[PDB]
Amino acid sequence: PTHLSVDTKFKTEGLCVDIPGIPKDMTYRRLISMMGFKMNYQVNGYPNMFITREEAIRHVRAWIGFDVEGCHGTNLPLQLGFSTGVNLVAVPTPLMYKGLPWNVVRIKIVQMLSDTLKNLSDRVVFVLWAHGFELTSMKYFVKIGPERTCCLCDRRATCFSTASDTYACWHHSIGFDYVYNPFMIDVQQWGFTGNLQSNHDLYCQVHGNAHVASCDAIMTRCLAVHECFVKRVDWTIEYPIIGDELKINAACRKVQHMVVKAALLADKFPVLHDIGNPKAIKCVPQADVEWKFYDAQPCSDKAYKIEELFYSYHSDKFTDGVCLFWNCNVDRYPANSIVCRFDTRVLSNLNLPGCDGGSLYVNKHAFHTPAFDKSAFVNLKQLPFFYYSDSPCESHGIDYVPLKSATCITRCNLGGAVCRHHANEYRLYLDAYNMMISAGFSLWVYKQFDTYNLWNTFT
Ligand SMILES: CS(=O)(=O)N1CCC(O)CC1
Ligand SMILES: [Zn+2]
Ligand SMILES: [Zn+2]
Ligand SMILES: [Zn+2]
Repeated sequence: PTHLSVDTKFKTEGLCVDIPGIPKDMTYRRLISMMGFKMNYQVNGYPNMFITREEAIRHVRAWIGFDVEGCHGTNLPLQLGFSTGVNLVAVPTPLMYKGLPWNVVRIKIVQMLSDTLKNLSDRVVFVLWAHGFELTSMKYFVKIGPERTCCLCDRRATCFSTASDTYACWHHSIGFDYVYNPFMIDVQQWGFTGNLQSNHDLYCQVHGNAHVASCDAIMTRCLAVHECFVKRVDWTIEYPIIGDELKINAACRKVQHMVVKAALLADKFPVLHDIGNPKAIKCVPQADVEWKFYDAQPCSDKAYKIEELFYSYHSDKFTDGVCLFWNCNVDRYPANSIVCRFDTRVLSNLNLPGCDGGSLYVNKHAFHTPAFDKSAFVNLKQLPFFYYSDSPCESHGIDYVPLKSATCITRCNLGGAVCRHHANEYRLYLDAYNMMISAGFSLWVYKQFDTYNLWNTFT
């Protein structure tokens, strides 16, 4: 049990308006054959064009919503819509392009998929709400065969060129005309009542319906993300390293220890309420403070209501000391808080578009995150950058230009001149901090927080 058997039954009711007379009894084997593809009894890594829900979840970075609408089918032009917002018109002779033959349309499809996916995944998974025309249009831009490698590198082949008779990955496919060995999943097979729009709109008010193929492609991928990452959550699935994952996670741990340690020194809170990950560890283990933990898993649907986290009867007095919400998404933070909140609007290879304004954050694990909302932070202010250190001024063991900065809160800077060690540590921390902010994380703190209160910790 690893791939989707070609002998699995495929429900054809969704296909019968575009394909009247379609047999009710149908397998993936017969559907693939009907789509114009011959699998030739091949044992070469590509057993089925269609994949399971579990395989699709493991390859969520490859998801591209795909829909085809009849503009007027060998006689009529087709509108091809992709969840990237692209609409192409193919003639058989929200970016909307005018009607062109398939030989040029297929060049555009390969360029669009390669640019969207080269930094995300080794493949493409066409996410469908299958009605017929999308499946029958695939022979015009898709080639299949044994699993292959790129002509210029070791990555698996995702494109084919008829001009050169060669294969390429998404990074080396310039000028390629066919999508090679794509994968696909029909959401309609999962068991839904009603059309695409009525199922999508139950969970999402951000994607409308301009009545074009890309709107359906977007709604389709959105509904699939809702089903696989919002109402169903699997934090055990591991995802490959495709970017700055390790550095971002290391920066997050450095910034957390820095900010919390300084808040405790500047305001001397007697108690800290750590609300979030049930597996959390004390980020400042040497601090004097009474550390109390409260379990809350990452919310994937809507942000937690502060009334449910704190009320309904713990120190009980969350108003005492300070509250630490490190990636714990709540509707409205209390005034006495230290907050790290992921901004879902951020553009990155780790952050994929999500459901209802939310985003799918994929860094080792997949975490659907509720929409970033500026009103959650009305009792707080933006945490300003600062570096604090009470370690001894000692080099030990990288060329130098003397550091001058009002935000290097150290004994050496208090005494007029930043030592080499604290300058090296300051620039390293500034790099980690910038990495974290640029990755989408935003930092917020109680209004009375003032770094001027840190200088008297040097007496
Ligand atoms: C995606 S998020 O909300 O920023 N968050 C951080 C990573 C994980 O440990 C919990 C969820
Ligand atoms: Zn390559
Ligand atoms: Zn949506
Ligand atoms: Zn120093």
